[PDB]
Amino acid sequence: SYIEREIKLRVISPSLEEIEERIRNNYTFINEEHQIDIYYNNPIRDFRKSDEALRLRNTNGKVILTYKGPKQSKETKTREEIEVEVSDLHKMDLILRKLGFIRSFQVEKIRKNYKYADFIISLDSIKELGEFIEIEGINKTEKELISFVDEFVKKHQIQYEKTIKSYLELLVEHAK
Amino acid sequence: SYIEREIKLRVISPSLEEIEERIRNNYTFINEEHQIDIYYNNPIRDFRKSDEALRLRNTNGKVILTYKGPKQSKETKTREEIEVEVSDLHKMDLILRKLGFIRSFQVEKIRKNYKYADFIISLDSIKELGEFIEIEGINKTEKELISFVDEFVKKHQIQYEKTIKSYLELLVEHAK
Ligand SMILES: Nc1ncnc2c1ncn2[C@@H]1O[C@H](COP(=O)(O)OP(=O)(O)OP(=O)(O)O)[C@@H](O)[C@H]1O
Ligand SMILES: Nc1ncnc2c1ncn2[C@@H]1O[C@H](COP(=O)(O)OP(=O)(O)OP(=O)(O)O)[C@@H](O)[C@H]1O
Ligand SMILES: [Ca+2]
Ligand SMILES: [Ca+2]
Ligand SMILES: [Ca+2]
Ligand SMILES: [Ca+2]
Repeated sequence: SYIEREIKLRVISPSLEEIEERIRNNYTFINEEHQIDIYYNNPIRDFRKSDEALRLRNTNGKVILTYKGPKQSKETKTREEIEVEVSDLHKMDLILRKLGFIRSFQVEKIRKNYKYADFIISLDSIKELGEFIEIEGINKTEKELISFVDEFVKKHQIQYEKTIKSYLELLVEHAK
Repeated sequence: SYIEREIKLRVISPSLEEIEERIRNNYTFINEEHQIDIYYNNPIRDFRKSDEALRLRNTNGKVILTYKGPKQSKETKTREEIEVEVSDLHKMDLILRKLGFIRSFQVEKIRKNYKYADFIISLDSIKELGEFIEIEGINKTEKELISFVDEFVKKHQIQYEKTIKSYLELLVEHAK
């Protein structure tokens, strides 16, 4: 069991490309991920009602199966997270479909990951949604994370809007 | 999707060690596997009633998740089989437990695998059950497999008893 604690910002201004130039100076680039996500649902235990999730992710060809627990926070996306890498995405999907899970929706993004003193800054560009930033802390308190995010946006003059809604949620509303 | 077609024999005589000496001459040894299996059940879809199975296997440290479909044969264990390798057994078990599956029973064995012209001969020693042999064919018909098994037992003077019951079943009955 690992506890995911992150803050998600919708970027109002400037673009991620401009933000990338402002942080390039003192933020060490890690890698870029092309992530295709398939979310599943248990027909008897709707994860939207229990606030859970089961996700099969393809990130640069690496296949990862992820369960996420209920949100334990209102100011950050605090959740239980358990992940394993699997050998074959198709056969993992088949097993899940054979076990009775149904594919709910798909999410796709390009994520650029930067690091800074136990903080993981992710520049997210979502297909048909827009540009977001996620900051995740390694063994950091909710106050430490909230405080750093405030410093990050001020230092780089970012106009933003916080949200604990997930990309999958944002994608649903945007459809209507 | 792959179709597992195998025949399972309970060895009456001689011991596997003696059989190993008789087949050593013209059967090429592959490897020896120490397999620890955890079987799961869906509380709403008892696999014993649907004739399915979900199994998390540790074979020489390699972790494999396996779904098996219903038996499509009465003279051989003909079943649908879908497998994927996962990175961590504990976390795969946790994910399954978090998704609602319950650990049904555990099975442990030492399996010696031999090969002979598209046939996989497995010498099985089961904890608290006994000695068995399984013969599995790669793209072989039910008649081809049945016929080869008859030749195998005759050539090596094996006293046996065929069965399509699974090790997990045999283990349950043996308890009473
Ligand atoms: N129908 C649904 N089934 C399951 N989970 C859902 C569903 N709708 C929304 N969710 C939510 O999807 C969320 C995805 O979280 P998030 O938006 O952070 O994804 P992500 O940023 O791509 O993930 P990560 O940050 O781990 O890379 C979960 O946090 C979960 O509640
Ligand atoms: N409670 C149960 N839940 C799920 N499956 C069960 C259960 N009881 C019995 N089974 C059966 O367990 C069987 C195991 O098959 P088998 O005995 O060939 O195992 P194995 O020889 O160890 O497997 P493999 O041959 O793939 O290595 C399945 O074939 C399945 O029906
Ligand atoms: Ca995250
Ligand atoms: Ca996230
Ligand atoms: Ca087999
Ligand atoms: Ca078998």
